[PDB]
Amino acid sequence: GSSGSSGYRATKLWNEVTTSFRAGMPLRKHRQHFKKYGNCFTAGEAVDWLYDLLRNNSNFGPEVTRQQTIQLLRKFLKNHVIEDIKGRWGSENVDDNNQLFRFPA
Repeated sequence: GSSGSSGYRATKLWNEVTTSFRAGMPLRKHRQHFKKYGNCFTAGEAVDWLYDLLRNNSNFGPEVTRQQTIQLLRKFLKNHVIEDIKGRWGSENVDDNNQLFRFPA
């Protein structure tokens, strides 16, 4: 065997969070008039689910503010953690106002 991990500390955190987020909740009931979508969720809602999850930890602590959440989220989409409803992945631009997202495959 051979041991040679890089930034294990940082890597661990990311994995931990991503692991909790990915699973988090199965589905959420959001306002929707049309049927086109339903199993998706607006970015906003996520901001909280993730934000709270971040502060809960010690690394981020309660010092982390909503703003930080949106900034970090940008990385998630870039890392292919969350794909848009249509199927657009690979960007660092994510709003917390109104945007339908979905899990990739």
